This record gives sequence, C-alpha cells and structure tokens, in this order.
Amino acid sequence: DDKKTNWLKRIYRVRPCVKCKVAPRNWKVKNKHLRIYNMCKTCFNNSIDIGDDTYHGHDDWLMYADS
Amino acid sequence: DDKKTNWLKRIYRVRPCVKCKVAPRNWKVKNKHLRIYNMCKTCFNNSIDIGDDTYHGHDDWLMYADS
Ligand SMILES: Nc1ncnc2c1ncn2[C@@H]1O[C@H](COP(=O)(O)OP(=O)(O)O)[C@@H](O)[C@H]1O
Ligand SMILES: Nc1ncnc2c1ncn2[C@@H]1O[C@H](COP(=O)(O)OP(=O)(O)O)[C@@H](O)[C@H]1O
Ligand SMILES: [Zn+2]
Ligand SMILES: [Zn+2]
Repeated sequence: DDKKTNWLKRIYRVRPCVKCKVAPRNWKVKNKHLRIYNMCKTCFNNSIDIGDDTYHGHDDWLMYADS
Repeated sequence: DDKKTNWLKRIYRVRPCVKCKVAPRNWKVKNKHLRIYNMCKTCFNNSIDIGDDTYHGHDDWLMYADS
C-alpha cells in the first residue's frame, strides 16, 4: 500500500553510497522485497578491482504495507 | 543486522500519531516484522468510542537486514 512505498523512496534518497558519499545506491527488486546495497554500481565494481569487501552489504525492505 | 533496526528506530521516531500529532505510534512485534500502527493507543481507543475508522491502519517492516 503506496504510503509504504513512499517511505522506501525517502529512505533510499537520504542514503548516498557509503563509499563515494554522493551517488545513490544500487538496488534491486527481489520477489516482494527491495534490496538496497551499500554502494553505487561504480563503487561496487571498483571494490572488486581493488580487493576490498569492507563496504559490501545490503538491507532488504518489504514493498507492501502488510506482511 | 543492527543497522536495519537503527533505521526502523529512526522511522518510528519521526512519525507521530496521525490523529493527535504529538504522541508516538502504537506498534507490535509479529514474528519477524514490526507493525507500526497509524495512531497511539489513546487515539486508537478513542477512535472506537467515537465511531471513526478513518485513521485505522498500519505498516509492517522486516526486522532483519536480509529477507
Ligand atoms: N552495489 C553493492 N554494494 C555493496 N555490496 C554489494 C553491491 N552489490 C552486491 N553487493 C554484495 O554482494 C553480495 C551479493 O549480493 P546479491 O547478488 O544481491 O546476492 P543474492 O545471490 O542473495 O541475490 C552481497 O554480499 C551483497 O551485499
Ligand atoms: N493503534 C492503532 N492505530 C490505527 N489502527 C490500528 C491501531 N491498532 C489497531 N489498528 C487497526 O486495527 C486492525 C487490527 O490490527 P491487528 O490487531 O494488528 O490485526 P491482526 O489480527 O492482523 O494482528 C487493523 O486494521 C489495524 O490497522
Ligand atoms: Zn559510490
Ligand atoms: Zn494520538
């Protein structure tokens, strides 16, 4: 129910990439959840190239108001 | 994973009861989810007494970082 989705949009917007601190985070939809990763796509691909997993991670959010 | 819980604490704190606009919302833990209701307990009980379901509702949040 759309008020939940609006919260998820707010939460996404206020959390820039943990590495570059400017770009928005990468994300994906998996089944009924939104997965927000810690970094943008550029910084994540770079983290593999440099050998750092320090900022790897994510959090999952239910995209519906009722579980 | 505790960073998720910290977000849920922020989201809860910034959303006063939709009716009285001052008190924090009622909530409950159901299985792996946090249910945040639209109103505080006082306003919800009052809504039954006055016959208004306008502000009845809730949103559910996964309490873990990985779904
Ligand atoms: N953009 C990113 N920023 C930080 N960590 C990421 C990013 N993309 C993938 N990861 C990490 O890489 C791993 C793989 O994630 P993912 O592909 O979503 O796994 P799954 O197989 O469960 O769908 C996870 O630890 C995830 O946190
Ligand atoms: N404090 C409250 N504020 C607004 N609506 C509420 C409140 N408490 C209960 N409700 C509403 O009353 C109904 C019953 O909720 P609940 O007891 O959590 O149902 P369930 O049987 O699924 O566990 C729902 O529509 C819920 O949104
Ligand atoms: Zn970045
Ligand atoms: Zn109230």
